[PDB]
Amino acid sequence: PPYTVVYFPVRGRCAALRMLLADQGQSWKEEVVTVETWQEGSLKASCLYGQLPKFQDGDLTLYQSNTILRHLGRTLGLYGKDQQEAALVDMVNDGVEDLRCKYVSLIYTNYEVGKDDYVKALPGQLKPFETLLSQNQGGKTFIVGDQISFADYNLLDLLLIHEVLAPGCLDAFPLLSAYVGRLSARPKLKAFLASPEYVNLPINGNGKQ
Amino acid sequence: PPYTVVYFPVRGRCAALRMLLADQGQSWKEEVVTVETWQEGSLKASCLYGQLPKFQDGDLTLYQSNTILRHLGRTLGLYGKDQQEAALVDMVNDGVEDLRCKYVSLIYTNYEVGKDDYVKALPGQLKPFETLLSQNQGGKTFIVGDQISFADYNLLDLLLIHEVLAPGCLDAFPLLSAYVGRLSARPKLKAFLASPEYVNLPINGNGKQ
Ligand SMILES: N[C@@H](CCC(=O)N[C@@H](CSCCN(CCCl)c1ccc(CCCC(=O)O)cc1)C(=O)NCC(=O)O)C(=O)O
Ligand SMILES: N[C@@H](CCC(=O)N[C@@H](CSCCN(CCCl)c1ccc(CCCC(=O)O)cc1)C(=O)NCC(=O)O)C(=O)O
Ligand SMILES: [Ca+2]
Ligand SMILES: [Ca+2]
Ligand SMILES: [Cl-]
Ligand SMILES: [Cl-]
Repeated sequence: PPYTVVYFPVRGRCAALRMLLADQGQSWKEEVVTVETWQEGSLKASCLYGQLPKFQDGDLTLYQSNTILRHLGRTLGLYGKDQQEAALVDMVNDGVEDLRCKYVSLIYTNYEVGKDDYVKALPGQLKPFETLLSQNQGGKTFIVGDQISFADYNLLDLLLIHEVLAPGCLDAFPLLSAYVGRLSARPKLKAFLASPEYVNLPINGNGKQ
Repeated sequence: PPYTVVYFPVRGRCAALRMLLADQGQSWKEEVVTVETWQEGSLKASCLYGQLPKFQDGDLTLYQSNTILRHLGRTLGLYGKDQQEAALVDMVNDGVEDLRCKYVSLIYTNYEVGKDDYVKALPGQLKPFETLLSQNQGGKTFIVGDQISFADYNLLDLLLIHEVLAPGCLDAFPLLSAYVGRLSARPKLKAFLASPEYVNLPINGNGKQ
């Protein structure tokens, strides 16, 4: 497992998986796809769904951001202690994914006019993750069970990008707020989040956040 | 039965998990939610993400259609023979989910105006699945490896509904065509697709398909 991440110079759908790799002490290569390389058409045509990210783990080539996360989850032991927890881990991640889709649609298709409506709906969209925490060790460990899972990284990223979109959207949610604090303070992750590798990438591709 | 499906009276996002359960010889209870019951609001408020399907495996309550699929996939041994195969199964399922989201958006939000453009784009959206079949034992077995996985049931449902949307769409895709006929002829699944519990539900909820 030498790891490669093939993606545009943005945080987007590689942010969570980079946080996970960094926090887990994994080494990886960034293969940075410029607008020129994409436009030439060869790489795109070679991608299974015509999209990035693309990921290489030794001879295994993957596509789909959530597939990469589950693969890393499965192979690094970040997927709950048993089948019951693995199911709850999926349920969290599929929740994160649904909101990310709504986030991305707002960003890339309807930012100015749509933002009011999005932000009005946001407390209701965040509340389920507070609920999950309230029911797992009083919100003191992780989103599921007593160890970190790939869903924590993806939820973390969703929370961070939403604090940028709507400053203080976590204020009503003490468990969520504390959780962001705790996970962000994990020493290797902390270092990664403060690094120009992360800080100097835009969240999205169109200047909007 | 240990399993309960809680859903609207439609095939929709439950059609794949039902085929999976039937094909695997499992019993489950259908609990049907009517629009009136839904509009009352109390069931909706109790749902983690304000949506159906809801699934019960004993006291384990799940939301998210793909979470249900992955959970049954793990529990019933339909998730590849190893970690590399599990990753490829996720890759298929995430591709299936992406096209399902586009399909659902056509059906409920843009059917009249959008159908022609959608059908125009469809071969390009299906071809990745033909590609995967072509690279796995000549398309003669499953989507991944040599045993059925949860992603097969999902992919089958996606193919079935697209043959309803655009009859003959699989004429361009010999391996996908043979694949649909082959899985549909599996004796338990054949009986299930023939049965009233399947046939007497509409694909979607608004009269369009
Ligand atoms: N289900 C998939 C979704 C994958 C997905 O949506 N990928 C898209 C979205 S990726 C991020 C958006 N994007 C592509 C816009 Cl077409 C993009 C973002 C930033 C840059 C670079 C701009 C920054 C800079 O130049 O400084 C270029 C493209 C993609 O590949 N788009 C390109 C294409 O389809 O040809 C998954 O989860 O991986
Ligand atoms: N990420 C989730 C997505 C789940 C999802 O989109 N579910 C929706 C869509 S479910 C299918 C469409 N639908 C609900 C739209 Cl109101 C629906 C379909 C058929 C009927 C038939 C009613 C017949 C009767 O009442 O007798 C009614 C509603 C839902 O629960 N909507 C209700 C709501 O948000 O209030 C997953 O993958 O499971
Ligand atoms: Ca590089
Ligand atoms: Ca662990
Ligand atoms: Cl994105
Ligand atoms: Cl649906």
